[PDB]
Amino acid sequence: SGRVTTVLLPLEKLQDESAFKLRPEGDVSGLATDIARLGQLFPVDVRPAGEDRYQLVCGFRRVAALRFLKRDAVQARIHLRLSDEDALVMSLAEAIHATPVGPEVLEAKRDELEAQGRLSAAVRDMLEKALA
Amino acid sequence: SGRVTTVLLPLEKLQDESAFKLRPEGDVSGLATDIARLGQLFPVDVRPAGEDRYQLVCGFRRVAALRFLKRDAVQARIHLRLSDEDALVMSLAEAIHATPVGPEVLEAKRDELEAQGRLSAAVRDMLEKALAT
Ligand SMILES: Nc1ccn([C@@H]2O[C@H](COP(=O)(O)OP(=O)(O)OP(=O)(O)O)[C@@H](O)[C@H]2O)c(=O)n1
Ligand SMILES: Nc1ccn([C@@H]2O[C@H](COP(=O)(O)OP(=O)(O)OP(=O)(O)O)[C@@H](O)[C@H]2O)c(=O)n1
Ligand SMILES: [Mg+2]
Ligand SMILES: [Mg+2]
Repeated sequence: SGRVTTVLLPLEKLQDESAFKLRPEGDVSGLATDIARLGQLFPVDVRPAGEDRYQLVCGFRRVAALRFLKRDAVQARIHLRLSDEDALVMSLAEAIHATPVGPEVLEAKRDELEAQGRLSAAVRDMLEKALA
Repeated sequence: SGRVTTVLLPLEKLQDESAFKLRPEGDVSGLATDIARLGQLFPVDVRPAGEDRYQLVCGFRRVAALRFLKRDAVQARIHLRLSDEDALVMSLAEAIHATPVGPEVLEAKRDELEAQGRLSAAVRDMLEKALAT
């Protein structure tokens, strides 16, 4: 039972518009380096725009990072029967309902990972560049 | 059919542990009200953790909210071949790399939707409460 399906979406099928974008992508070189390194960890959200084409609802920075890497596809969830109003609500939902993990929590986590012997070079790098 | 798959996962199939949790869930009242009204919009992330059981990697607040709705299940991505280190990385990924949308952006969106005649009462109320103190 599905209205949502996840696919490896060719970027040529994504409409070249940005109605649901909330903010400029900005510099995505750091996000792109992380995606080249680890893969794209979280799929973006799109809806059909007829014509075997799709409109981006969430994920502008991730898509911008994949274009920086000169990739031709993005992992995407396709939402069926997503109205204009419900796509607007979706585009805002992480912004409104996510609780950020503050730097105090990240520092305490780093210290605990160290006490546990779980601080790999790559995780140390990540946490310290975020805590800089 | 690759290395991740999405399921409606019974909550009783999560291990009773919190190895990858970063912070207390806190009051999930408002998140639960939103999920009751709109559905769970984004799936949580898990990995297999024994026979027919799973370990939560991302999504402790959504799981708490669903348990604060007395629901039987959570929408979940099951990650295969997710090592201990790669799960730690994934549990930190949104925290480190997600750029917040600040309230200045939310107010400017509220104002633009109004100016456009596109501001429904529902979205007005959502933006105004996010912009509440
Ligand atoms: N290797 C990585 C590193 C990060 N992420 C994800 O990239 C997202 C970046 O979040 P955000 O700053 O909100 O960017 P987008 O959602 O892509 O862009 P927008 O919010 O503007 O639509 C985070 O969810 C993070 O988990 C990812 O998919 N793969
Ligand atoms: N109706 C709603 C409203 C919110 N969300 C999601 O709930 C998540 C809340 O994020 P966060 O504060 O980080 O909580 P969790 O990820 O669930 O918990 P944790 O970060 O501690 O693992 C956001 O991604 C938001 O999009 C959702 O799925 N359905
Ligand atoms: Mg985002
Ligand atoms: Mg989270």
